[PDB]
Amino acid sequence: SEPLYKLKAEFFKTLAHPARIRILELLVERDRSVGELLSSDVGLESSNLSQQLGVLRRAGVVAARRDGNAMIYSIAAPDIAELLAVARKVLARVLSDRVA
Amino acid sequence: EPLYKLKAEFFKTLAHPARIRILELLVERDRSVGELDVGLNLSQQLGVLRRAGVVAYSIAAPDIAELLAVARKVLARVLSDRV
Repeated sequence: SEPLYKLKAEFFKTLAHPARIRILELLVERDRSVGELLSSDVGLESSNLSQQLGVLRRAGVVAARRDGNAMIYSIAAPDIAELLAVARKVLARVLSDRVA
Repeated sequence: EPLYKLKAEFFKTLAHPARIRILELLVERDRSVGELDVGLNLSQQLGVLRRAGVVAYSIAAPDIAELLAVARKVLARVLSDRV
């Protein structure tokens, strides 16, 4: 279609990964460092973890900061936490009506 | 985990320029099969949104309206900062 609509589709495609969703859920809960994310239920190696975090960083969904020999990651702006909140709200309704 | 496998399929369904325009046309007003900028194969893409639970043809629930609203708000901030 249009190039603008290609960016809208590529935006949702960036979130269509199980590992990337769990990273966002942990960052919405509280600020996580690379070691805390590496020791989480995401189950990715340090190299795979940096690759997925790099995709979310260039997409403007996560932000990184150095606090002393470490990189603390967090969600960029509160609108990301609002996006995931409404996303799971819609997913909870479609799954409830699909089972019932 | 099958739970997060379903969360990815929710965003993967909406990751299509044709399906996004269908949702944007249905969130403004009820559209018919004849009225449906998409430029479409149309019965195949429209059937996926019906099975996903977002298309009734009209909008399923008002939660989809605020979903596209916060999605455009987030994306507008990203483009205003990534460019």
